[PDB]
Amino acid sequence: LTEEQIAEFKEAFSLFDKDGDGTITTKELGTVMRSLGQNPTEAELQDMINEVDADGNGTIDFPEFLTMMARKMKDTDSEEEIREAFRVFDKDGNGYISAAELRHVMTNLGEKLTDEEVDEMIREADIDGDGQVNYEEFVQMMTAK
Ligand SMILES: [Ca+2]
Ligand SMILES: [Ca+2]
Ligand SMILES: [Ca+2]
Ligand SMILES: [Ca+2]
Repeated sequence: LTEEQIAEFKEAFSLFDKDGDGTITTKELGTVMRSLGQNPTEAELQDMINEVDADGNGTIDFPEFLTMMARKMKDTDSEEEIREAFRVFDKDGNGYISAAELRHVMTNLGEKLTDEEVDEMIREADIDGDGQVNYEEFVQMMTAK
């Protein structure tokens, strides 16, 4: 939204628009992606351009780049908030919330649950059935429908 945000987003855009013509080609995108230690396929590059290319003209302009960037920033903010909450649940940092971690967290907060109840909570959220709650499960359990 801000003139300041748009200047910052114009700054990011320029790194992609290697020749300064106001558009990003699949090539340019590739150059940038390689310079970041990535080797995307030609098909991956086209997909990424296709996903941003609102007008379908084959390249991405700054207006299209602003739309994409403003969404990516809302997504990232959201991922960083859910993630900081997952790190709090996951005491020993192994990437999984256990029944004992969940119980301890509710209890330090105040709300005491039994092992029975905590096990039910883990089972509800444990999509892949590994007895624990990974990040993807934790995000889904905040959503479900
Ligand atoms: Ca260009
Ligand atoms: Ca376009
Ligand atoms: Ca853990
Ligand atoms: Ca699981």
